[PDB]
Amino acid sequence: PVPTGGDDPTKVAMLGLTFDDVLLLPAASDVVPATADTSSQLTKRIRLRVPLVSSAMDTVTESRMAIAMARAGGMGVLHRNLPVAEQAGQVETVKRSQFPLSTKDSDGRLLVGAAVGVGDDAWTRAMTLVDAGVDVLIVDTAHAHNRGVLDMVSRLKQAVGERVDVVGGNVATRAAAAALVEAGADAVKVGVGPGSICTTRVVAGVGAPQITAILEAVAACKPYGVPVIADGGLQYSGDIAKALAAGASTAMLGSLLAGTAESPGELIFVNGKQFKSYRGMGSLGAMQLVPEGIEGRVPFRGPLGTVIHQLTGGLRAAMGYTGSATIEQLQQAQFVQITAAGLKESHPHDITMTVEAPNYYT
Amino acid sequence: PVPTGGDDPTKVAMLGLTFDDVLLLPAASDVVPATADTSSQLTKRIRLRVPLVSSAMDTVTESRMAIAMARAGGMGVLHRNLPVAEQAGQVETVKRSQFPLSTKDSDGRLLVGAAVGVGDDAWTRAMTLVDAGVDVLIVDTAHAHNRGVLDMVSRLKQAVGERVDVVGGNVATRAAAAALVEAGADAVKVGVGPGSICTTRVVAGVGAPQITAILEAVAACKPYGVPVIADGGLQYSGDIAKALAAGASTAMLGSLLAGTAESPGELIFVNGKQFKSYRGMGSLGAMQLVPEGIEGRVPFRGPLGTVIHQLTGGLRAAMGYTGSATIEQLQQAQFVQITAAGLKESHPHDITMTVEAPNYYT
Amino acid sequence: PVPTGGDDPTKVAMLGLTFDDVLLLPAASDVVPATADTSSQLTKRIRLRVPLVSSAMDTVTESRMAIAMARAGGMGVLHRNLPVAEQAGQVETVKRSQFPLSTKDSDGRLLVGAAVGVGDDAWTRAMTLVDAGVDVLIVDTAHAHNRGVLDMVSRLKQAVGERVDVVGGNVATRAAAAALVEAGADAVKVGVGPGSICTTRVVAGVGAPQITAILEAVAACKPYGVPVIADGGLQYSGDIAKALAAGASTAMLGSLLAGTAESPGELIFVNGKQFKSYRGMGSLGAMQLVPEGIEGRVPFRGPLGTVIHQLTGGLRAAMGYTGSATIEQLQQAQFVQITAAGLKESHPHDITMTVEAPNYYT
Amino acid sequence: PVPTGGDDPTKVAMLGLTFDDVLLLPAASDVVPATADTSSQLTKRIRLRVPLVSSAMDTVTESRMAIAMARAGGMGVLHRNLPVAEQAGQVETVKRSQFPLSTKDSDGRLLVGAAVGVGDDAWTRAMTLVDAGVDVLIVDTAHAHNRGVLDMVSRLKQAVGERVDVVGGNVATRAAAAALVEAGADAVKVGVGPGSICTTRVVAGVGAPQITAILEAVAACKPYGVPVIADGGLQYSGDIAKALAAGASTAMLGSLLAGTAESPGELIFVNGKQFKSYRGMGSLGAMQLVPEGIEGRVPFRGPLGTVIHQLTGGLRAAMGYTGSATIEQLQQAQFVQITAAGLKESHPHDITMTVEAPNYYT
Ligand SMILES: NC(=O)c1ccc[n+]([C@@H]2O[C@H](COP(=O)([O-])OP(=O)(O)OC[C@H]3O[C@@H](n4cnc5c(N)ncnc54)[C@H](O)[C@@H]3O)[C@@H](O)[C@H]2O)c1
Ligand SMILES: NC(=O)c1ccc[n+]([C@@H]2O[C@H](COP(=O)([O-])OP(=O)(O)OC[C@H]3O[C@@H](n4cnc5c(N)ncnc54)[C@H](O)[C@@H]3O)[C@@H](O)[C@H]2O)c1
Ligand SMILES: NC(=O)c1ccc[n+]([C@@H]2O[C@H](COP(=O)([O-])OP(=O)(O)OC[C@H]3O[C@@H](n4cnc5c(N)ncnc54)[C@H](O)[C@@H]3O)[C@@H](O)[C@H]2O)c1
Ligand SMILES: NC(=O)c1ccc[n+]([C@@H]2O[C@H](COP(=O)([O-])OP(=O)(O)OC[C@H]3O[C@@H](n4cnc5c(N)ncnc54)[C@H](O)[C@@H]3O)[C@@H](O)[C@H]2O)c1
Ligand SMILES: *c1nc2c(ncn2[C@@H]2O[C@H](COP(=O)(O)O)[C@@H](O)[C@H]2O)c(=O)[nH]1
Ligand SMILES: *c1nc2c(ncn2[C@@H]2O[C@H](COP(=O)(O)O)[C@@H](O)[C@H]2O)c(=O)[nH]1
Ligand SMILES: *c1nc2c(ncn2[C@@H]2O[C@H](COP(=O)(O)O)[C@@H](O)[C@H]2O)c(=O)[nH]1
Ligand SMILES: *c1nc2c(ncn2[C@@H]2O[C@H](COP(=O)(O)O)[C@@H](O)[C@H]2O)c(=O)[nH]1
Ligand SMILES: [K+]
Ligand SMILES: [K+]
Ligand SMILES: [K+]
Ligand SMILES: [K+]
Repeated sequence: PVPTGGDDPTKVAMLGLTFDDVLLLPAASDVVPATADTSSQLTKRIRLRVPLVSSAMDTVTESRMAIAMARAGGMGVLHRNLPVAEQAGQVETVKRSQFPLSTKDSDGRLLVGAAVGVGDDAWTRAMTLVDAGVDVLIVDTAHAHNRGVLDMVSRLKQAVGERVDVVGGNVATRAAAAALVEAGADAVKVGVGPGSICTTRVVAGVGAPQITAILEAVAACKPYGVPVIADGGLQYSGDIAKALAAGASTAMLGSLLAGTAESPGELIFVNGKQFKSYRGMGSLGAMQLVPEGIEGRVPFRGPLGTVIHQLTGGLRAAMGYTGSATIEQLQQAQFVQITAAGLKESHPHDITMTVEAPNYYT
Repeated sequence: PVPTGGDDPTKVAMLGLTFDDVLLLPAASDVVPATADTSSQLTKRIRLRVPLVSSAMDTVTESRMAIAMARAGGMGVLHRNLPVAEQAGQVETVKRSQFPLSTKDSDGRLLVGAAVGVGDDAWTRAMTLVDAGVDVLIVDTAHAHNRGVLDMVSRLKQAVGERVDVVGGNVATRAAAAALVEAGADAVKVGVGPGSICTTRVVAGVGAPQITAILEAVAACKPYGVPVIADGGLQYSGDIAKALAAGASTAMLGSLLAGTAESPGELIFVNGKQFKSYRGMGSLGAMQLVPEGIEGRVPFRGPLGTVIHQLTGGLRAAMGYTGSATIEQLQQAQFVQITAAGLKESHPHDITMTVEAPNYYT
Repeated sequence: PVPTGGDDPTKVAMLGLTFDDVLLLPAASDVVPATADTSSQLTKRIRLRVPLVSSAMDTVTESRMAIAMARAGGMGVLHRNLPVAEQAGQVETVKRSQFPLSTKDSDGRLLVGAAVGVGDDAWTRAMTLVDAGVDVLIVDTAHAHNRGVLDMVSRLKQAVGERVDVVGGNVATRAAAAALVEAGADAVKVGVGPGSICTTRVVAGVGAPQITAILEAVAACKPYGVPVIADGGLQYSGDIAKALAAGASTAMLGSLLAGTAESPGELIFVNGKQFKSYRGMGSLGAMQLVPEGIEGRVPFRGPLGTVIHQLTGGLRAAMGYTGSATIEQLQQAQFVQITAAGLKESHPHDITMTVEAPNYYT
Repeated sequence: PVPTGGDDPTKVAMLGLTFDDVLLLPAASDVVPATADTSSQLTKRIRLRVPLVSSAMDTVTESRMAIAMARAGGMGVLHRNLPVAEQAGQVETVKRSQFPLSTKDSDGRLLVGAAVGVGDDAWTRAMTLVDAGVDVLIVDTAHAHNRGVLDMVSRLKQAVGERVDVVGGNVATRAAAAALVEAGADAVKVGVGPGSICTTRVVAGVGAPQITAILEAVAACKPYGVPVIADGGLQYSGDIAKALAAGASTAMLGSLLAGTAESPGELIFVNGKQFKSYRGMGSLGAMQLVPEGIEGRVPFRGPLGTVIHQLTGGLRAAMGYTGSATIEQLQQAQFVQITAAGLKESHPHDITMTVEAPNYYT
């Protein structure tokens, strides 16, 4: 019999690795961290100076956050939890608005992104957003291997292909990424359940660990040149370095940017400290059922520029350790799989911390 | 030599997996969660609309709980901690009893099951229960591979085989499932020690992880058309989805229904909060000795209908993710094996929950 | 290269399993738990009705504990931290002494054993103890593969081999067990580091997991018919069942008996709860340097007979589950390896225990 | 495909083991712990009586620590966070200064070492240190596979290779160790991330577990007779024994020596208990940016001699257990891999320690 039970060797397909299961192996390096080139292709036509994209969530990205992310070298994606006219107004506000790395189009204006669903109402929203000058559309769905999501992606590529870039929803397998690539998507977003606010892997018991999912999606997408975006489950800059090394071209950040000042919402004072609200788009409050997210609060951090600077410094240090001149070389790095004891050895241990580092906290 | 010690390669037969060791892999889907069919076979001749069955415990299932569970779309199994006359009276009360999914017999009365032991006194109890008009008998023992349990199953199926269905006791291996099938069981119940109130794996050191046990039992029960019931260890709707995807046709629930309003027992107030008593049938109090269970308390949950609806919504979401229109299709889904890091990535992390979700609580 | 580093495949010899890594598999059973025979061989000539032995520690075994253990069906081993005259007096007190299971010699006197070290002083102590009528001598060391221990075992076997039995020191490998058998020992004690009070694996970094060590030692001792004693690391009756199923013949208990009324020492009262002292023989206090043990307290348990009955009931339940009429049949049961999630499923989970079980506590 | 994902079997190159994943197997022994010889090679020409070195940290080693370590039988390495003239003054102070094991040169003067960076200013500091009477230069970096570090090592060996010994920076792979040996290093230091105060594996996500790294580096250094120094991650004397058995010849200590009276800094009182500062060299304060270390405090220990004696006693116990007369014989001991349960069993468990032992802390 099969060692794990039954007579079917393909019942348990594979062992899945996540960010905490692997470490990057140092290699022969001739690269100073300051000279590392952290530019990467977000889509087949858009290249960012910093490969970080803000999450399309109602407590993460709005006009201010989108403008700040575009100025810092990345991009912001406005959420679709607003009326269509309001979303178009936010797109116009971003496009209408020191920062040498800022992302700009052929007209010299900042780049913005918008998220739409699936359906005729979503089609009207997408048409309104495209008419307002949006550059990239995201078909933001929880299960992108559904036939409706693929049909919507094909429709958008057929209609507004010459003017915008269409990014498919979340996938976690090789077959889903291949289907999205065949459907005509310009970029594939990866991750089902690893988000810090998600309960999908608990409520439905469905998902896949992020590192293995990224590897599978890259094996499905790289021959066609389609970029891969790692979405959800990133907590440190080492996580971003690992996600890029596993094959992803861009990383989408949630809770790391929710505690910044540019994020929408009011500051909450609790017990002499500061926080702000963070919740999933599938949470009960956001969808007003069977929710697949939770509501919570993250500690307050400050300006987005400092956070992006620290994350980029960590990524530059990783590139220096691996000897990667560009991201295209960082994607050829190798991993070492570690156990739980190795995981606790990686973090600071046997020490009582008396002052916090800019890039680390418990 | 064997890597784990000794010269016998069969001393450590296999590596067992449980619910938290696996995740369900998304597949190509054309299924909407609202339009998925959750009906499944409880026995070879009885089909439920919601594949959930209440545990035969004195703190979980009685007349009220059996009626509520039959109305909700599943079934209840009355415990055998009562005198035979009282259990027969409970059966008659259930049979003497808005609800589109209610499970009914040919005459229009609600279905109900009843648990029996092993022996001549249990034989008299079984005859009384059959006379009172029960639909399915459960030979409720902790070890179904014993000779007495098989003899009792054969005797019951020869006596009242044409009238009621007989479900075999708890098994954890393929050989025991095959023995139950050969003895003439209409359904096989799986699980030895995974219950939240069990100490059998600690007191006796005997057991088997639930996912591996379900796979092993299904490998022997499926060829003969005998359904498999997964019993014990389920704490989320994702666990139910994983159990069904492993081959089981129905799931039997304990502590998940012990805190509802329909379960027997008075409310308990601790620090201003509500709880209800929950204890194993092998506990010292319940068996009144070497006990194999403990006595405890679980938080109050409210009406059973809300709990059943939340669990069924989670199962429907899992069916949508896997592209399974029917439970028979869900039983063909695949798994991915995860580590402890993947397990803590599955749950919400790096967040302080500010408001509790209807289907998730830490 | 080897996947764990280096070019030598024998550098990391094996993967070691302990009690928490394995579970007993149920088998076809015709055994009532009350009809199982728990008798087992302590040495090649001594048979115990209950296969449990007390540890030769100054906080566990003295004359009272030895008498109680012999009255319950097992045996006690007197510690050697006393002067030779006092130890001989304790042996005489035990021999000079309602209990149908009492283990007696031909003359109807309770059996007892004593511990000796290595050296000429140990030779004088051993001869004095043999004069006082001791029944079995334990060469109580921490490393039985040392030349001195084997030489001493050979000397004792040549001198007083017919009168008494000689038990070898603690081993952890197949080669050490083979050397002890060749030296002429009548029983082999297994375990290096798993003691609840030991720090040998942390201070010296030397040890082996108990299940793997037992399997390896049985691979060498069984062909010659030399019994195996599992010593250290046992916390539950399921652990005793696992140790006996792995191949061992008897289990030597430490902390499980230190909290009884018969153990030497006085009660300790702290915050309305009762404790008593427990310490290793390598501790700084016991050896009065680089200690290899610690000093602590364990909760009070009451009379030893109740504890012995609970452990025997757990063992009988395990034998009933595995279909083992005798311990010799229990030594052929199969294991299943479990993960950490399986381990947390094995214990009572997701519950708030209200009343204490006689054989379980968190 | 690869069971972890993708089509490249070399993406996840290997599985790394740390100190907590292995144990030393006992073997046939004719060695008394008090008669073992712990002398080991520091470099190709320097042999220490106690194979322990102090870290080049501004909170660990200064003149006093170097003198105490040289007297105790090891050696000290002065940190380079000081002005060049000040560090040369510390070197002269150490050279200008019961202890039968003290390490001395051919002129009866205490040995000492100093750390240098990479660059022309580092060249000036190195030349000043050589002219000031240093015995060994440690090219102290974080990534020694960089071209600059190899060039600096080659330049130092070409200039003052006949007067001083050059030890390369930290490596974690076989290729890096081979490159350092080819560059002309007298010794190779191993470890990237294991430090108790490091955050490199979190900020950059780059590193390797220590046991696998030591094995890989020894696989490249042993054929050429170049010693390997294990730096970082050692918390117990068992860790030192494991590192020596993996192939390392010496172990550099950080936090283990940062709480002694001879370490630089001042005593700190918190709730009646004594602590003192310990911070990483890449921490924010130490480099005064993206720090790769943290600042904290460790409990006060006392005189260095007692700590060194306890560590050497643990090492001698390990040598006695493995039957290793010399460190060269300890470097051939075998390992056994353990699980998380094995690690829990190795430490004291199910006990409430009431008095702290000299060599173990809870
Ligand atoms: N599912 C489990 O793992 C588990 C474990 C312990 C108790 N329980 C529950 O406790 C209640 C009583 O269980 P029970 O089986 O002890 O009832 P019981 O004492 O009435 O036993 C009935 C029959 O089961 C068999 N049996 C049970 N345990 C055995 C063992 N250890 N060895 C050999 N044969 C054995 C015997 O043939 C016995 O006559 C039931 O409600 C049961 O579901 C369940
Ligand atoms: N990434 C995740 O795993 C995840 C999980 C839950 C929610 N979310 C977020 O919540 C928001 C709403 O997501 P949504 O998908 O629930 O909204 P939605 O109702 O707009 O779903 C969009 C489409 O996704 C597909 N889909 C979604 N869930 C499915 C399921 N269970 N089975 C089959 N097809 C399914 C369907 O084709 C549907 O039309 C988005 O912002 C999304 O990113 C994400
Ligand atoms: N069972 C264990 O793992 C363990 C561990 C430490 C101590 N202890 C207990 O502590 C007491 C003293 O133990 P002890 O045996 O160390 O004391 P001891 O001084 O009586 O040692 C007796 C003999 O054991 C051998 N020995 C012990 N440790 C050795 C080592 N590290 N290397 C080589 N040979 C070694 C030597 O031959 C020595 O003569 C005993 O009661 C013993 O049971 C037990
Ligand atoms: N061993 C470790 O893992 C580690 C990590 C961080 C810091 N540290 C300690 O902090 C201090 C300063 O460390 P440092 O090496 O950054 O000092 P540094 O800034 O003086 O660097 C010296 C040389 O190391 C190399 N180097 C260091 N980090 C590199 C990277 N990320 N990518 C490429 N090359 C790199 C370069 O050749 C550089 O010129 C030292 O005392 C060092 O031991 C050690
Ligand atoms: C699950 N996932 C959800 C939900 N809303 C958004 N998301 C996903 O999480 C990502 C961010 O996760 P972090 O780990 O916090 O960075 C988002 O980009 C989105 O893909 C939800 O309700 N449940
Ligand atoms: C162990 N298992 C026991 C006992 N009484 C009942 N059971 C089993 O547990 C199931 C419920 O488990 P939950 O995890 O709480 O859902 C029951 O259906 C029954 O099979 C006992 O004393 N010990
Ligand atoms: C380590 N082991 C020690 C010491 N003294 C005795 N022992 C061993 O432990 C066994 C008891 O272990 P428990 O887990 O408490 O059952 C004893 O029988 C003996 O073999 C010591 O100082 N260090
Ligand atoms: C990471 N590692 C660092 C830093 N400064 C020094 N080190 C390394 O850590 C070792 C200390 O190890 P312990 O575990 O504390 O014994 C040092 O010897 C050095 O090699 C730093 O900022 N980050
Ligand atoms: K670390
Ligand atoms: K359990
Ligand atoms: K999650
Ligand atoms: K221990």
